[PDB]
Amino acid sequence: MPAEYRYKIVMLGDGAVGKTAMTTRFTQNFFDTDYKDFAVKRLQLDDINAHVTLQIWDLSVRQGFYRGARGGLLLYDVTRRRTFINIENWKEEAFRSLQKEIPLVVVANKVDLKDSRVVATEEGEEYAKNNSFMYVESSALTGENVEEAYANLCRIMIEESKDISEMTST
Ligand SMILES: Nc1nc2c(ncn2[C@@H]2O[C@H](COP(=O)(O)OP(=O)(O)OP(O)(O)=S)[C@@H](O)[C@H]2O)c(=O)[nH]1
Ligand SMILES: [Mg+2]
Repeated sequence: MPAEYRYKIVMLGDGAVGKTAMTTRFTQNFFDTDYKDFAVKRLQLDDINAHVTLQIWDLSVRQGFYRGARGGLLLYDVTRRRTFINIENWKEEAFRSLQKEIPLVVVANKVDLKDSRVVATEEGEEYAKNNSFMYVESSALTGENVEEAYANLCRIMIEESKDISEMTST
């Protein structure tokens, strides 16, 4: 029997970066330009025999949005530089609301739009590296690395759960 884990996570980023489309791709495995507080996804991780149930929040209301979150995806649109400049503001808002740091994966979304991309891979890698965040290039449209981004976040939250278990068991 696998180990069981449950986490609330938050989708962060400016308007139209693809927060909803990424969540739809992850939970319902499709994409629709005309697709109209949280989604649920159950995910198995074979390498450690662990089962994760996720609450993926995507939206006073701000404080309830962040409360109880154990992780998040920090998205920007590689075709719009302003959305990349603002990811620091989203990180600060989350950490300030929670009054603590939570793991974040930096997600450079819409990488299928090669002809209109303005934020280079190395820029996102450097920001994530400066914050000890993982970095993922994703496309909700093609599905590229979408499941990987959530899976990597799950593994980090699991290792942090294990860290806390050991701290409480000295
Ligand atoms: N080409 C391409 N288009 C994408 C991708 N992800 C989202 N889009 C498109 O970009 C637009 C915005 O995506 P959306 O999911 O609504 O972002 P959002 O962050 O949820 O936007 P908001 O509701 O917070 S304002 C939509 O038209 C969607 O179809 C992607 O990976 N590749
Ligand atoms: Mg949305």
